[PDB]
Amino acid sequence: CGDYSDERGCLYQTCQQNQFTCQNGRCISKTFVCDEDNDCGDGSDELMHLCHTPEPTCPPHEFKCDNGRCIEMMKLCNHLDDCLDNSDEKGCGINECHDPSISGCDHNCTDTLTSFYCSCRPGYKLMSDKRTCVDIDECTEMPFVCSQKCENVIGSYICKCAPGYLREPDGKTCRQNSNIEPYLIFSNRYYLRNLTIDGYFYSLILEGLDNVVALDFDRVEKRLYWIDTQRQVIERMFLNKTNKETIINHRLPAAESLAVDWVSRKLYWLDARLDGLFVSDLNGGHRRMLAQHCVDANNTFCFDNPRGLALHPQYGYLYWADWGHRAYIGRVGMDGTNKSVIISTKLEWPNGITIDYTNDLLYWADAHLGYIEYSDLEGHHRHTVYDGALPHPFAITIFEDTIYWTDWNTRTVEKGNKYDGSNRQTLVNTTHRPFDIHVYHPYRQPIVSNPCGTNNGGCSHLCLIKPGGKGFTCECPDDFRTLQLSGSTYCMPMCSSTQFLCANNEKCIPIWWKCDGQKDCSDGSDELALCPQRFCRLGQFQCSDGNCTSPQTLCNAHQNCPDGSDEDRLLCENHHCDSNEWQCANKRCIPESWQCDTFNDCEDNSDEDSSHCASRTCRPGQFRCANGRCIPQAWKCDVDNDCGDHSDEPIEECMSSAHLCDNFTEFSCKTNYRCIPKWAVCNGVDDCRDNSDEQGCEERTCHPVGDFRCKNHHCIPLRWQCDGQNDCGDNSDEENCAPRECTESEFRCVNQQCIPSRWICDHYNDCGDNSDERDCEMRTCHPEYFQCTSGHCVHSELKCDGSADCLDASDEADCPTRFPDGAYCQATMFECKNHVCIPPYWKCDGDDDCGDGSDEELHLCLDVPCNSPNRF
Amino acid sequence: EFKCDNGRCIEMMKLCNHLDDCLDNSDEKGCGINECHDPSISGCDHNCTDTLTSFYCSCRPGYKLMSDKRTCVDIDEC
Ligand SMILES: *[C@@H]1O[C@H](CO)[C@@H](O[C@@H]2O[C@H](CO)[C@@H](O[C@@H]3O[C@H](CO)[C@@H](O)[C@H](O)[C@@H]3O)[C@H](O)[C@H]2NC(C)=O)[C@H](O)[C@H]1NC(C)=O
Ligand SMILES: *[C@@H]1O[C@H](CO)[C@@H](O[C@@H]2O[C@H](CO)[C@@H](O[C@@H]3O[C@H](CO)[C@@H](O)[C@H](O)[C@@H]3O)[C@H](O)[C@H]2NC(C)=O)[C@H](O)[C@H]1NC(C)=O
Ligand SMILES: *[C@@H]1O[C@H](CO)[C@@H](O[C@@H]2O[C@H](CO)[C@@H](O[C@@H]3O[C@H](CO)[C@@H](O)[C@H](O)[C@@H]3O)[C@H](O)[C@H]2NC(C)=O)[C@H](O)[C@H]1NC(C)=O
Ligand SMILES: *[C@@H]1O[C@H](CO)[C@@H](O)[C@H](O)[C@H]1NC(C)=O
Ligand SMILES: *[C@@H]1O[C@H](CO)[C@@H](O)[C@H](O)[C@H]1NC(C)=O
Ligand SMILES: *[C@@H]1O[C@H](CO)[C@@H](O)[C@H](O)[C@H]1NC(C)=O
Ligand SMILES: *[C@@H]1O[C@H](CO)[C@@H](O)[C@H](O)[C@H]1NC(C)=O
Repeated sequence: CGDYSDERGCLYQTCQQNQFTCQNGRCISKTFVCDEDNDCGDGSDELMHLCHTPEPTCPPHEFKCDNGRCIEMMKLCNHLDDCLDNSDEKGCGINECHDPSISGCDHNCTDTLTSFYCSCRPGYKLMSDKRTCVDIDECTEMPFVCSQKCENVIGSYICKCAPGYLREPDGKTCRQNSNIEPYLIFSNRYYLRNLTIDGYFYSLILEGLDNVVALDFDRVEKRLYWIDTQRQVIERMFLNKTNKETIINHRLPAAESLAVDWVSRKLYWLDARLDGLFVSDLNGGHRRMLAQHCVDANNTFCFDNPRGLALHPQYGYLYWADWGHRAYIGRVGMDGTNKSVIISTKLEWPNGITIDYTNDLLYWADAHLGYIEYSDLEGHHRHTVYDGALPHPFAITIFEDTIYWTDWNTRTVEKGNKYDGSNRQTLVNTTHRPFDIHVYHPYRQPIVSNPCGTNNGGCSHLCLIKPGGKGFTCECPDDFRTLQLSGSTYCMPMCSSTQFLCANNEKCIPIWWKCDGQKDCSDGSDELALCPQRFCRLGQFQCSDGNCTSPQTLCNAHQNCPDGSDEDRLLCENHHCDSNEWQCANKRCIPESWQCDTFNDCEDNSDEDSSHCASRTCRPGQFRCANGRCIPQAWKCDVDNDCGDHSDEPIEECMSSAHLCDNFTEFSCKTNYRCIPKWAVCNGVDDCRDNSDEQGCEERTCHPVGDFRCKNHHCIPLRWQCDGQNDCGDNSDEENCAPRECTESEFRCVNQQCIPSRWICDHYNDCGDNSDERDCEMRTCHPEYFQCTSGHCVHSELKCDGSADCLDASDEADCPTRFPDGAYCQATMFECKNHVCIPPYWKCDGDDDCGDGSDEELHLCLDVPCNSPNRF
Repeated sequence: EFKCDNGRCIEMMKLCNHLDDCLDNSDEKGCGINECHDPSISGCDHNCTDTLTSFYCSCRPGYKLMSDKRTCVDIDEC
C-alpha cells in the first residue's frame, strides 16, 4: 500500500525476496551482483561484508595454484602438469633470493619453491612493496612490549619505570618502591571491604550502609569517600574509622560513580537522573554542574546513563563513560571545557573506567560485550585486554602490571595482567554484588602541583584545573551567574525565591534552611537572632501562623499553609524549578518530559499550551515530533510511534540507509525496521514486534560462566539464580535453591532466609516466619535507633516527630511539647493522650488512629453515622 | 613438513631451499631431481613418481606394491 498505511504484516521473504534491515523484499539477485538496488536496507551492497575473496586459504601441505587449485607441496614442481595454470611447474622458484638482480629486499630475502619472499629483522615492519623493511614503533603500535612508559627505537624498544617504580633486572617490568603495601578497596551492597592484592587477607572496613555503589579515597587526608544511592548521601570517613560524616545529602536523585580529586581538593560525581557531572569541594561547600546535554557537538552522544569516572589531574581531564543507547567514553577538562568524545565504537555498556598513570593508558570495561580495552588518552589505538569472555564486569582498577576488576555475574573480584589479561585469578567471591573497586596506594595518586596554589587561585568560590594540567578557571556555585570581569570573574548572587542568600554570599541555601535552628551559612546570617521561634522540624517550611508544610508543597499552586505564605506572591515571585523540572505559569513544577506530554498534568494547563509547544525549544539529544513532544532521539524512527503521531517515524528515512542497526549490538528484526540491542534478544519479551528476538532462543546459547540456563532456554546472570525471584518464567532459577549464608550484618531467620540486621524487631515482621520480631526486650537495639518500651526498634529520627511509629507510641510521649508555648501540635493539629499530632482535619476522623485518641466528638460526627463506615 | 634423517621435520618449502635447515641437511640432502626420469635408477614396475627428495613409485589399480618398492604384484581382490 501507500506510505500512509503506517503498518505492515509478516513479509516472510523466502527465496528471491530478502527483507533487509529495513524490511525490503528485494531480489536475491541483488546480493552484490552489480546491483545496489536496495538502497533502503543497504544490504545489497556491502563494502567488505560482501567482498570475501576466500580462495587463498588451503592446507599448508598444499600450494595454491594461480587457477585456484591447491597443488601439493610434494607435487610442487614435480615435473607434472598438476594444475591448469601449472603453478607447480610454471612456478618453480630457484635461488631467486640468491640472484641479486631480482628479489632485492631490505634485510633478508627467503627463497621458496615458487618465486620468492622476504623477511625483516625484528622491530622492522615489512612495507607493502615486499622489499622494504620499516622500523616498528613498538611504543605506540604494540604498547604491551613495555611495562609503564616506552621509547621507540630502530628495531627494538627501551622500557622505563616511573619514579617510585624500581626497574627489575629482567627488564620490561617494574616494581613498586612505596613504604606502604597496596590493598584493594571495594564496596559490597552494605559493606566496604578491605582485600589484599594477593587475596590472602579479607576484612570489613565499614558496614551498615544501605546501598554503596561507588568509593574513592584521598591520599592527602587518608579519607574514604563513598555514595549510598539508596540513602542518596555522599559520605566520607577516615581510614582509621575515627570520623564519619555526610558531606552531601541534598539533590542526589542517583549518583552512579564518584572520583575524588587529590590536587585541587575537589569532588566529582555523576548523576544519572539529572544527566550531568557535578563538582564540589571535599566539604561540599560549593556545587556546580560542569557538563550537561550532549558531548559530541552533534547531539549523537549525550548524558543518558553515566556511571563511570576517572580523574587524571596531570592533564586536567576527567574521563567518564555512558551505557545509554549511544555508548561513549568521552572526556572533559576539569574546568568544564573541551568537552569531547574519545571512544564511540564497539561499545555497549561501559560500566567501568580507569586511567593507568604509569603509562597514560585509558582502561575501560564493557558489561554486555564483556571485554576490557586500553588505549591512549586520545583513544586512537584500541587494544583488548580480554576478548569478551568476562561475563559482566562493573569496576576496574590497574596497579603495577595487574588489572583488578569486579564482575557482577560471578559476584567476585578477579585480577589479571593489565596488557594481555594473563594469570586470570579469582581472589574472593562475595554474596552481594561487588560494585566499585580501587587500589589504595600512594602511587595510585601521583604527586602533582596545584595550579590554584592558594586562595583558590584568587577565585571567589571554585578553582578548577584547566585542561592540559596547567592554569585554572574560576567558577561559581550553581545558584550564581558567572560573569567574566576584566582579568577576573564575578559571581552574580542571582538566586530564585524560596532560597536564602548568605550575607557573605558564600552560598544560596533554601529559605526553609534560614533560621532553621542551624547556622547553615558560614557567616550564620541564616540563623539570625531576630527571628520567630521555629517550632517546625528541620527540613520544613514554617508559615507565619506557625503551621508546618513540606518545602515541596511551597508555591505548588495550592494554598496548603492556612496562613497563605505557601502561595505568597513574593515567595513565589522569581521561583525557579529544578533543571529536569519544567516550570508552569502558575509556578508549579513538573518534569521536563511533561512539558508537552499531551497531558493536562499542570493545573494551569500550560503543559498543553499549543503556543508554547509549537515554540518549544528542546534540549539536545531528544527528537521533536509534530505534537511538539520531544521523545529521546533513540525513540525516533522506531516501529512504535512513541510520540503517537507518525511524525516520530519518518518512514522514508526509517526505511532509508540512514537508520541501519549497529552490527555489534543492535539486532535487526526482519519484519520491521526495529534495531533492538543484542541483549534484548531472547529476553523473554517481544522487544520487536515480529518476535524474531524470541524465535531462536532454543538455538541460542548462554555464557559459559556467570550465566544460568533455564528450562525456557532463557539465559540469566548467575547472580540472579536463587535470588528468590523468577527471573525466568519457568522458575528454573528458583527450582532448587539451598539457602545462602548470611553476611556480617544479616540476621538469619528460622526460615533460613537472610534479612538486614536492622530489621530484627522491625515492628513489621519482614521475615515470613516472624522470627525477626522476638526477644525485643532482650535485644537492646542498634546505636542509631530508638527502642520502644515494647522493645522494638525505631529510627531515632522518627522520635518526637508527631508520628507514633512505635505501637505503644513511646517514640512520641517521652519528649516535651514541640514548642515551649504549651502544646504539642504546631499546625493547630489534634493531640491525643499519646501526644500524637493527629492532623486538624484528621481530628475525630472516622477510625481512631491514635492509641488513646478515641474522641467523644460524636456531636461533630457520631461513629455509626459516618460515610467512612462503608461496612457496619 | 618433510621429516629429516636426523629426526627433524624441515618444511616442504624449506626442502632444498639451499639452506642448512637440518643437522643431516635432508632438505639439501640428495634433493630429488627427476630420479624417476632417470631410467638407470628408480626402475619401477608400473609408475615411478618423483619427489623433492629421492623418489617413490605407484602401482596400477589391482596391483599391490612389493616390499622392494619397485615391483607391483596383482591384488587377489576376491
Ligand atoms: C586494609 O588492610 C591492609 C592490610 O591489612 C591494611 O594495611 C596494613 O596496615 C597495618 C597497620 O598499619 C600494617 O601493619 C604494619 O606493619 C609494619 C611492619 O610491616 C609496622 O611497622 C607498622 O607499624 C604496622 O604494624 C600492615 O603492614 C599493612 N599492610 C598493607 C597491605 O599495607 C590497611 O591499613 C587496611 N585499611 C583499612 C582502611 O582497613
Ligand atoms: C586517622 O588518619 C587521619 C589521616 O592521617 C588522621 O587525620 C590527621 O591526623 C593528623 C595527626 O593527628 C592531624 O595532624 C594534626 O593536626 C593538628 C591541627 O589540625 C595539629 O595541631 C597537630 O599537631 C597535628 O599536626 C591532621 O590534622 C589530621 N587530619 C586533618 C587534615 O585534620 C586522623 O587524625 C587519624 N585518626 C586517628 C587518631 O586514628
Ligand atoms: C581538547 O580535547 C581534544 C580531544 O581530546 C584534544 O585534541 C587532541 O589532541 C591530542 C594531542 O595533540 C591528539 O593526539 C595526537 O593525535 C595524533 C593523530 O591525530 C597523533 O599522531 C599524536 O601522536 C597524538 O596522539 C588528539 O588526536 C586530538 N584529538 C582531537 C579529536 O582533536 C585537544 O588537544 C584538547 N585541548 C584543547 C584544545 O582544549
Ligand atoms: C640477514 O642478512 C644478513 C646479512 O647477510 C645476515 O647477517 C643475517 O644473519 C641474515 N638474517 C637472516 C634472518 O637470514
Ligand atoms: C554531524 O553534523 C553534520 C553537520 O555538521 C551532519 O551532516 C552529520 O549528519 C552529523 N552526524 C555525524 C556524522 O556525526
Ligand atoms: C567461592 O568459590 C569457591 C570455589 O568455587 C567455593 O568453594 C566457595 O564456596 C565460594 N564462596 C562463596 C561465598 O560462594
Ligand atoms: C604408468 O605407466 C604406463 C606405461 O608407461 C602408462 O601407460 C601409464 O599412463 C602410467 N600411469 C601413470 C599414473 O603414470
